[PDB]
Amino acid sequence: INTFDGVADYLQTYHKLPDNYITKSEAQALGWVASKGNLADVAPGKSIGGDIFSNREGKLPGKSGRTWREADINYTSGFRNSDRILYSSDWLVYKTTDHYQTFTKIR
Repeated sequence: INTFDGVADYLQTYHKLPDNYITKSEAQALGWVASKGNLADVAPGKSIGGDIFSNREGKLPGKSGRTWREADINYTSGFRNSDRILYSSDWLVYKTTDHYQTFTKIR
């Protein structure tokens, strides 16, 4: 699962990212090097996902005790693209296709 809907539903049902996701340190550990656009080489079928998203600019709904996490959407190979899914500790789900410039609520 790596589509906006696919993931949004999985998160709604499972309360976690599907098996194809790994955090950046996890990828790092496997030999992922951001500069070389090699994710697909060191970890086929894997996408970067599950790291804490800051929300510095207040673009996402904030609240005490609420935390935001992100995951790469539609990634297949090469450098990372611009689609991301944003999920909260209380399960709101947002999307951006513009490298986090703007967001759209999807759940």
